[PDB]
Amino acid sequence: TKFYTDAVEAVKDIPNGATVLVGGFGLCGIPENLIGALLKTGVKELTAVSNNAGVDNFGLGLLLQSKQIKRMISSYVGENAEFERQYLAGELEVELTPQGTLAERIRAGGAGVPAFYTSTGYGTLVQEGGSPIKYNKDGSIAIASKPREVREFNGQHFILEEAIRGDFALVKAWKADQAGNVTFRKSARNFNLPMCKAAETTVVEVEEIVDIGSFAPEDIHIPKIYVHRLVKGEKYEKRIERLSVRKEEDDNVRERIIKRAALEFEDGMYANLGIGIPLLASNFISPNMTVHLQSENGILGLGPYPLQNEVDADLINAGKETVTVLPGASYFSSDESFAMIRGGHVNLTMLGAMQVSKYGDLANWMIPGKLVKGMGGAMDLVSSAKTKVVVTMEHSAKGNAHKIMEKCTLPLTGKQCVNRIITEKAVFDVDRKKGLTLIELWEGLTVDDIKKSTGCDFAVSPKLIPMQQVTT
Amino acid sequence: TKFYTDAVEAVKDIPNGATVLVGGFGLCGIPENLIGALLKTGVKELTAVSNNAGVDNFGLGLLLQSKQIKRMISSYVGENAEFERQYLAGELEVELTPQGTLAERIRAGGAGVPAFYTSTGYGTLVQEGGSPIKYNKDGSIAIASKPREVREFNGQHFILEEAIRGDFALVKAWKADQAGNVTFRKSARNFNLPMCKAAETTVVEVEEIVDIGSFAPEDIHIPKIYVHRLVKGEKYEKRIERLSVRKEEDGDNVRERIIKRAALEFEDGMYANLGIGIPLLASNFISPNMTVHLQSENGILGLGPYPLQNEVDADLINAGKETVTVLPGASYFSSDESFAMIRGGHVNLTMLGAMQVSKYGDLANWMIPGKLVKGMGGAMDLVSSAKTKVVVTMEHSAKGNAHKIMEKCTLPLTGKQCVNRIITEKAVFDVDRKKGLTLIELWEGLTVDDIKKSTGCDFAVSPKLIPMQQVTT
Repeated sequence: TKFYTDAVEAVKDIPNGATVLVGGFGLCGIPENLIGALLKTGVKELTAVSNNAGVDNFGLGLLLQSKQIKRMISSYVGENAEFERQYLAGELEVELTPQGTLAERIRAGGAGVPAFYTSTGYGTLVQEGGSPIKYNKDGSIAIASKPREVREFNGQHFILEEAIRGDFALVKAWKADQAGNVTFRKSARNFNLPMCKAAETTVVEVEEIVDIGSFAPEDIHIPKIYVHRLVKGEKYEKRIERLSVRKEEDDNVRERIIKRAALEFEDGMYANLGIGIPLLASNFISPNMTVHLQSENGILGLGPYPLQNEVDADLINAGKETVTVLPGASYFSSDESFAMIRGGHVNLTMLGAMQVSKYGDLANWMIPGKLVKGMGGAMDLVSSAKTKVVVTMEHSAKGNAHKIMEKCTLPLTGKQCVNRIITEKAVFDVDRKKGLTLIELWEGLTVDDIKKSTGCDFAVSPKLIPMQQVTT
Repeated sequence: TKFYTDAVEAVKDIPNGATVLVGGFGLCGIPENLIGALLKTGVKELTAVSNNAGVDNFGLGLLLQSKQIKRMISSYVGENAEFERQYLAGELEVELTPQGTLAERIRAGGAGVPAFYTSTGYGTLVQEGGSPIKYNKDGSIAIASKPREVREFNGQHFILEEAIRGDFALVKAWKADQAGNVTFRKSARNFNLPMCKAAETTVVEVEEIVDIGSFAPEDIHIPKIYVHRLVKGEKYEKRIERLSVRKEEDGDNVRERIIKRAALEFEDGMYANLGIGIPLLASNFISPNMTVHLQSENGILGLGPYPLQNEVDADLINAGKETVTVLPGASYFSSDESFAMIRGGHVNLTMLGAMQVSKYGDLANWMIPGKLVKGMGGAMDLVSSAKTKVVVTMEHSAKGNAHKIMEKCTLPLTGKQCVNRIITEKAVFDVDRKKGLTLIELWEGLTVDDIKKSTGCDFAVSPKLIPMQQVTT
């Protein structure tokens, strides 16, 4: 490992048009010093593979303000006006890539694997092609993503994804011993670890340089062999995107859904809760019951929002909110996180949606010409059969428009992957083959009421009960 | 995580004919209590995917003595007489699998990846099929391995390997907190970590159960979510296969020459992987003012010298299964990581022995039909990346001056066009995938003609040919 004193000196040779890997989830664990060094360097036309676009005024956003980037390969690009700005206006090429696939591809880039099969994205724009890579001053598409090959294994369909590896990697880490061994703190690991292995030249910036022997050999997250260039960051502003604190002393259609979704929790289960209703549902989990919450950005065992003195920029949930962690929790890289999810190790995946098909098709990541912020990890989260996925959403849309239907209108997140639907009016069990059946009806409504608020037809369970709730 | 008091109670429901993953490298980090439980259970006709066959009287060997296994999926099956007797007799089916692909396949099994591409094995029996899975008395092949699909990416050839995942996994670990979080000690990790994620039901036996909060969250090796059943081992005999100690006060001629010349391949700050024998002995001559980092396939970076009497530890051994030491700033990692590292070409130099080397770099060092069938270990992965310089160290010729270097190898290949340099006691050849060999060093006393009649292929003579170098200093 070659040590540097100056960040610029370390990235000084990145060529224009180079493919650069940039670690960090949101603003957590981002290489702010190395990114600042690229501003001075002025290198341009970069194809930056990064999970997110940071924020307007910080993180990868800075390189966007300076127009130093031509290609973005990310999973979620929200909360960045200058970005979606450049994206929509056709000033930037973007390859919306499912988070899980992004992590695996990068790992493949460093493990000698040119390509691999994954079910994430099948039956989606990712697999079929047509995803907008570059617009041209119009909703019209200048450059559309291309189809991924499809092959089936053991009766399921998978698509071929090729390894990603850059010329350089800008990873952020916590500590480094004088030999070059690197470790990461809390959820700041995410993409930094895998990216540290998939680039010709790896550049790591650490908060502290400790001497050899400080780390237990079994506990080195990234062995020195992967750290080509190291430098201690000069300035760390611990920028926090969303501050969510709680005090130690704490509508209707939504209250109903939340209280019903809360009943999906079982003792000892592992669940991944999407932003909003599903996450709020966890608040009603019986204190005598214990559920383990997994966070896509690399966490297992997330707790409540932090108290004033618990806020830590290195610990946030998938929604970019400052979080806490319960005892016996654990941290892991993004490739790990998605190996876990993709492998169906999570018991329950609850998330919102805009439309659900009769047989389980899901749509919750894109509204053509109005919502193109990326799919995040949604496509991976519903990619396995060994994982029960239930969507929590209002029964019908603005003006009583069907949300549940024969076929979705909006681009899919995945085919036949929803197992259960929970609205404020009903609860449907959904099956890939026989369709959806009603198993719970809200007190006051009738099968007819549901009949005229559901785009398609459905069976009625002979054991149909009034929809349940749980304030206790 | 469900905790058990009895090992038997934990593996009680493994069905006959089940596919069971069994952790451990050699006798390091093997689940001896769970294996003992299967002896009592008596479950039979198992397909055991394990890196090795342990030894005759211990490890997976025990399950072989009791004939409880019908299929072995391993990378190296040596040091087990009962094993080969069964294999040669045709009573045991074996799928010799390259160590690196064995690790990747298992990880794929737990990460939702049905299949992936790797260059390990291309141009080999693994890729073209024909590897002996099951013999019949007379010595022929009853069941031969089948070909892996070939596809090229960015100008290189790769083969398709499918994920491996069992019904059960018997992994050995160091500690577990009361929540179920597991950690591994030294090189005892190897296959235990990845296997703990690729089975319907995972059973982990630990040396000790600590309470929650004992582990730093970012340092938990296997999160509780993967540990289905946990039990504390009742008996651990820290069995050591090969004791190698050194005293704090310390080959022939043709062997000394090669070693002293191979020692000159070391450069300051490089990362190297040294095969057993000459390449490893060469490391002994590394200038003390020079620092080289030694990689160990079983999951180690920064190997040191053999341990002193009070340093011997069954959890720390090299690829050759010898008890080893570790230098400061060293690190430990799983077998899948170890091979991601190797396969990704992160190691600078790979030195290993060989039986035959082709004119363009083909290598043969894992199988002699009907005389040496112990598996390729990690040899096929170690020479699979273009980025890693691979040099073979071997005696120039065989008995009766039979050629070792030639146009095409006779013995089954370890890899095609992968050797970059050959070092014998007579010469040093630089080898190129296209332009063949190039003599660059000649030993004092021999002539190009001498080399001409001890080499089976043409070779160019470098205009800067120097007398072969040595280094006692």
